Amino acid sequence: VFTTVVSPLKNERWWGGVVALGHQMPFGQQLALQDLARNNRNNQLVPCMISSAGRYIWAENPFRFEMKNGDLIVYSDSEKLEPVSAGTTLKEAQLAVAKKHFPSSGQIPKEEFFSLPQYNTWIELMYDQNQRDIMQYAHKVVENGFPQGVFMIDDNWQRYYGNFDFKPEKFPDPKGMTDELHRMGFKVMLWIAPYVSADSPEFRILEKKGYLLKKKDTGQPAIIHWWNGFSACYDTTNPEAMEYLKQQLRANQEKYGIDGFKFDGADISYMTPGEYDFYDKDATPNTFMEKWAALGLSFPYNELRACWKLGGQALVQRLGDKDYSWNATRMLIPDMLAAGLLGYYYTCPDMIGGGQYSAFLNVKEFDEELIVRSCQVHALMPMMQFSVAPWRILSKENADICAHYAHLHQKMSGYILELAKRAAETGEPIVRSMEYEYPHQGFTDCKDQYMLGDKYLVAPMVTPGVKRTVKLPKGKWKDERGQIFKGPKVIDTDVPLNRLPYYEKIK
Amino acid sequence: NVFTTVVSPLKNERWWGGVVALGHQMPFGQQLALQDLARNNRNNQLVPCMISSAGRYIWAENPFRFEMKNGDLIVYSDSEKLEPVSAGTTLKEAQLAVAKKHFPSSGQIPKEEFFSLPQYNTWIELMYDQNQRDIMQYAHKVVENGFPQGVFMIDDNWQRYYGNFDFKPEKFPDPKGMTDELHRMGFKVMLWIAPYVSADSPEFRILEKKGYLLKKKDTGQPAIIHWWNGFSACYDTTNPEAMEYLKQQLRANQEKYGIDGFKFDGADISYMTPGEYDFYDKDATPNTFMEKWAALGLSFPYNELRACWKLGGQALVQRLGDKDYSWNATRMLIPDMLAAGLLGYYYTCPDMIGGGQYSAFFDEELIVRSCQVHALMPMMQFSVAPWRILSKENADICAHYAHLHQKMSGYILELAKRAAETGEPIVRSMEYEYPHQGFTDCKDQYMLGDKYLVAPMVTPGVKRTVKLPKGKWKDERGQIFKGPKVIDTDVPLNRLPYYEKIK
Repeated sequence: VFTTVVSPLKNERWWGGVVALGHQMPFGQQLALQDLARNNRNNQLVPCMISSAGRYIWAENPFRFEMKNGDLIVYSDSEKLEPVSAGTTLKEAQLAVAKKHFPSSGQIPKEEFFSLPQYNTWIELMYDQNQRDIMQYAHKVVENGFPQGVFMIDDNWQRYYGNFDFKPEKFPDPKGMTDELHRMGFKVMLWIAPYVSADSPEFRILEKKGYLLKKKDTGQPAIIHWWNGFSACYDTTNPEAMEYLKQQLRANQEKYGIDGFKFDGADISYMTPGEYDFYDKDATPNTFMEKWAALGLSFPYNELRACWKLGGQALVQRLGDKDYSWNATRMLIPDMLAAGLLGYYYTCPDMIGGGQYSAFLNVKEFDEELIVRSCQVHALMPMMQFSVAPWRILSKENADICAHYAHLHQKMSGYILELAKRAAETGEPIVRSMEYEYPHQGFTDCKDQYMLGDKYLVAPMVTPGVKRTVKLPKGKWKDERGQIFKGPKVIDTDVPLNRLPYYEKIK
Repeated sequence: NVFTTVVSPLKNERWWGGVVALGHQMPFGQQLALQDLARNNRNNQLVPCMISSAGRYIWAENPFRFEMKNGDLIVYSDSEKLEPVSAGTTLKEAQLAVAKKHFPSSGQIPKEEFFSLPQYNTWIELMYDQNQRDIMQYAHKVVENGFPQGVFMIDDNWQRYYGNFDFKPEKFPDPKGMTDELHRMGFKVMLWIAPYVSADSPEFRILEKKGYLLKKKDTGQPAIIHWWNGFSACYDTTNPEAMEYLKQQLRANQEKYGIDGFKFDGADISYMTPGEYDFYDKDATPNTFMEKWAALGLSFPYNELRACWKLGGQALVQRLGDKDYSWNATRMLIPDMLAAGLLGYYYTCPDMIGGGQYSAFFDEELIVRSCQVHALMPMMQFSVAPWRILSKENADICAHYAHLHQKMSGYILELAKRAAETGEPIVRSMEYEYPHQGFTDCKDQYMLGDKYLVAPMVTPGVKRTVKLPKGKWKDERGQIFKGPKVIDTDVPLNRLPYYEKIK
């Protein structure tokens, strides 16, 4: 175990490792041990640590890290690891490691991702994915003046896991439903995973072809316990398995008219390293998680959530579904900022109000502020995902508020699209921490405001009430109202429910 | 302890019992490899019962191991020390003692249409692709080609997936109407089911919540069984509420779709590893589980099963494992069918015709001779389509024999009530009806009741040995004989040899 105690420099704080831990970033002085080989925490992983003092670590292989007594300690069995002086800022260190170790492809996903909101049927239809309600939802989007965008039909549309046809008892005419949504100006995407019903026609076919993931000491297909139950699994190291699976999906796209797929669930968190006979003998569970994600390169409409490396790449990267609570709402920015720093620039900031359906089931009188404040966050991010039906849970007033912010995102999208090409080519995030853009200027822990590009500072409401701190750095700052300021100084502002604070830099 | 019991044979004494799949290797030679009732059912039924031709028997409440070494029957039980019992001096006498004592008959039977009618299984024809269209094509071709109507047993893959008991609607546009249609044509319909549940299915989660799945011990988590179709979670059959629920699962199917009963297939203890599981019943073994999947059939008068432990005397249709397409396998039907009888599974379906393994599908004689065997058994199952694989001539031959079974059914129905009340098999070994008279390994002829001796063709050609015992014997042609003597006969393809006892 090639240990490397990294004592910090002056003021030096550390980011990196698990994208789910963006909210706990930069790291405090005591941090529990993190094993990249075992837990992705229902999110993304990269073997990268970056500091505000212009240093970084990169590993070819997963490792363990922790903070003890201010020190960053790092344990790898495969290699002994050293930091790198690349400048003197967080920004400088991020661009060195990126350009060197996860250079951007020079390409992006579809531009519709950034322009349009995403509407996930998870919170509303849950498992009862059926044509009827999909069209009810799709119309109510329009009727309530929300923009059309990517309609992401979630789990339980397919007959069973491994099958890529619709349940016909739920979809009397899915080809026509797709046309209908296309005429209404939407895009459509389907939820998929490497899991396969273990007793299915498809299972045996794949098992014959050795396309399933195989258990070591048994040569048998590996049966994975995951959030839905136990399934056989596609070996994502097997290229012919992925070749076949690719054509599986294309056939769906012709047959039904689907634009792309949501790739969810290559969690290494379910896998136990070493137990598997991967097709690739130099492959880890991490490799497999990377290979499920790589599959999305072959589809310009794609979104995923589990990933290892694949920094700089044209991959929509969703933040893991979280909870209907303020604490969780506050984690959107910090978690998202990290995603960018660690390669995954194009980022959907999770679902609106919570990606957990059970919170919205059995509900009568909601906390309507949280929904709206949560909306505001998304407005000035690369993408914006809803799931719950504002029109159903909110007041008509509050719905329209959200519908403003959807149109405000859509207004902003020209600039977001611009930034994404700068991300894909330079390797600058779209959404940047304050310490990123303004290093050593006391914005190191600043976890409740961020830069959209290097132009707009955004300090949305992340708590109940109608007041807010804002640290402005040096420069001339015009809020959305139009009122000019200049920093460095720390203003208080009046934030009504239908106010998102953001400040254009005007020289 | 391993409570071992070396059981020396008496004079000339031969032994039956244990595994119904081993009926063909019965009675047992001097060397039989070790047989563990706790582990392998051999794709068929199991009973803790051994019977001898010298009027002796063994019974165990629990599984055991047995084997033949050097003439001796050796017996290994962890739970109990085991000993034989003098019940008369014949095989017949010993069978009726153990039956009346340890698996007495219920006094009831399954539906009478089982015995009257042939069964038509769609596995060989449709296989995995079970669909309304081809079911109706097959059903008509039965009729068109002059074969009789009977129980239409739609086999695996009609259901949306494992655990679900609705049809695939992409295959069944109107399954309720298809049921009526088949009822109007004078058929009955039965559906294939198993305790296996897709491990990732809605139903899996529902059951998982209710603790209705079979639970692994060390994890209290669903037990995931690797079986012939793949890996599935499983219904805990020892959980009575689970089975309560499952019963209503099926009844709902019967109203909704119009189904008369179900084929219960796959409680194999062969898949389970004893001890690893938290059964609901804490006293339960894998064997218990296997018994409880089968007990489920009591609740539906249209039922057929294949995996089972105990449940002797009971109104349960019992099938033989899906055999091979060869003569080798054809020869085992009779002695396997006889072994069912002895062991309490009186009402018995004889495997499939031609082979219950679809991959094999012509040698048209084998099919027709295989048909002839079934003709004079309690039931008769086809699967492969004679009209497709045979000459029209040979099809008609089979169609006669189906009509001959149907003719004979009055007597078979009579015998089933004698079985359900006395505990005498419908189909009886020669040694059963005529003990000590050198019919001990008679494996190519049997008694239908105590009336008709049946010596069907068991090999290619057109000649056949027949041991007649004492008594007056009229063949089907009408020509009278008397034994004990050993006749030859001319058996053309369209001849089933059988001899009525006329005094």
